[PDB]
Amino acid sequence: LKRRHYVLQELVETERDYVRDLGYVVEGYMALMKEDGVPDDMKGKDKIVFGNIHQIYDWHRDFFLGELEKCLEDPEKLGSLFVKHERRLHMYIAYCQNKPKSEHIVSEYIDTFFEDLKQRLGHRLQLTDLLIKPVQRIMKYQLLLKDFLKYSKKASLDTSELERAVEVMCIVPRRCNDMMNVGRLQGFDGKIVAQGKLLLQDTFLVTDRCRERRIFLFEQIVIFSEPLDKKKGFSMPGFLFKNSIKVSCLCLEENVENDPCKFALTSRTGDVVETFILHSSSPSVRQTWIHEINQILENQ
Repeated sequence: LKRRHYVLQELVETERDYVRDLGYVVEGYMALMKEDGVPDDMKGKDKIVFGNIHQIYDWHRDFFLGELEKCLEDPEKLGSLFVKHERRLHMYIAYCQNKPKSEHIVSEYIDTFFEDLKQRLGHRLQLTDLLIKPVQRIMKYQLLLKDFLKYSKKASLDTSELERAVEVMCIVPRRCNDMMNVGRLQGFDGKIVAQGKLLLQDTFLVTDRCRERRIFLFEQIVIFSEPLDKKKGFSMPGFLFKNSIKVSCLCLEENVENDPCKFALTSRTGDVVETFILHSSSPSVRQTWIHEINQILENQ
C-alpha cells in the first residue's frame, strides 16, 4: 500500500510538470510566433509544427490536472477517470499522426529561428524535446497505471474499474505508435489517407536471403517497407517503400512449409505474379494477420 501511494504521488506531481512543459510550447513559442511573426518561407506552416498541442494543453490545464489532484485524497477515482475520459485521450492519436510532418519543418529551423526563440525564453530544452512531451505523457500514463494496478492487486483491493483503465492505456498508446509510423513512410506513390483504415502493422522477415520489412495493412492495400536510420531532429526511424499489393489482387496462403510463424501473400497484377513469404516473430501475430486478411478479402 506504501508503494501504491508513491506511484499516485508521482503521477500528480509530473502532471503539474506536464502542464508547465506544454505551457512552454503554447504560451512561449506559439504566443511569440503569433505576436512577432515567422520567417518568410514558414508562413502558414506553423499549424503543422504544433498540431493540436493547444487543445491538449487546454484540457490538462483547465480540467484534467484538477481531476487527478482529487485522487490524492480519493484513490478509487483514478480507475474511473481514465475510462470516463477515454475519448478525450484520442487527441493524442491526432497529435501523433501529425508528428512526422511536424518534425520535418522543425528540423529545418531548429538551429536558426527556434534556437533564437529558445535563447529568448531561456528554456533548458529545445523545441524538439518539448514537442515529444505529449508522446512521453501518454506512455507515462501506461507505465504508472500498470504499477498502480500491480500494488492494488497485492493489497487485495477492488480492481475491476482499474483494469478497464489499463486496457484503455494499451489501445491509445499503440494506435499512437501505429499512426506515427505510418506518417514516417517515404517513397510511396499516392496518398496514405486514400487507402482506407490502417488495420494492422508489424515487422517480418520477408523472402521474395530474407530481409526485415515493416508491413502496413490498410483496408485497400498492403505496403512493404524497409526500416531506415533515424535522422537528425526526428524522434523515431523512418521507412522506405519497397513494394505494395492491392487487396483486389491479394491471395493468402495460410500454410508455408507447415511453420506456425510463416504465411504467404501473392500479388496478381495482370500476368505478373509475385509471392512473398512472411516470417512472424510469434504464432499469435500470424493468427491476427490471417484473420484480418481473410476479413478484407471476404468484402471486396
